[PDB]
Amino acid sequence: AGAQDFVPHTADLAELAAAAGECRGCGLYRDATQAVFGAGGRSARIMMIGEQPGDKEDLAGLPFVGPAGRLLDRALEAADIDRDALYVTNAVKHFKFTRAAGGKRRISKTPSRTEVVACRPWLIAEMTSVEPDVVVLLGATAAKALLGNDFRVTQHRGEVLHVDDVPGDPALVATVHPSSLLRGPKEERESAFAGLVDDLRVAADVR
Ligand code: SF4
Repeated sequence: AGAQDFVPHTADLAELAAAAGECRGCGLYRDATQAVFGAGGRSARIMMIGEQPGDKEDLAGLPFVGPAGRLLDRALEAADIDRDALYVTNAVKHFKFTRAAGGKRRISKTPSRTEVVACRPWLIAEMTSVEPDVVVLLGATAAKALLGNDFRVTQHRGEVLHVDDVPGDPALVATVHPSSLLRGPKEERESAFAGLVDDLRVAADVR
């Protein structure tokens, strides 16, 4: 049952976000600072979904505000997509984390499939509210949330996907999460960035 009873009977994003602040649909609300709902408006043609709010997002109250979000901004701009026209969110809405002694940040921990499924009523509410033409799935957790737990992002780069149990039948494009592009050898980071731009352009060219 997960988050389902916490989701109000409205498509209004402000009302949904306020209700998500009270969600206890899995255990992640306990240690997180606050729920981080998606950001953007219901006229958005492109929805983008990451894994979870990270350390910076958990305190900003907004998605994609840390280093991964700044890299995503650079890729969006290169793809000539206006971020203000997107609806951006995450598969789960509370930050799951630990700390290491001497660390500079809280370290994100992978949501279990159980947590993803518990939080999915919020994602369905967002998709029903926004009616996107295309959904960009950033990373394995988000892609699996809609495409199935066995789905491999690495095996379907550049492909427009469609699955029948997604409400509205939007196009789906699964790509690497921007956090994966922050570190590594220079030429591999550069090739990976170009690939993210490519996938964003595929999504933007839908219809
Ligand atoms: S992660 Fe999702 S289901 Fe879990 S408590 Fe937070 S909003 Fe609710």
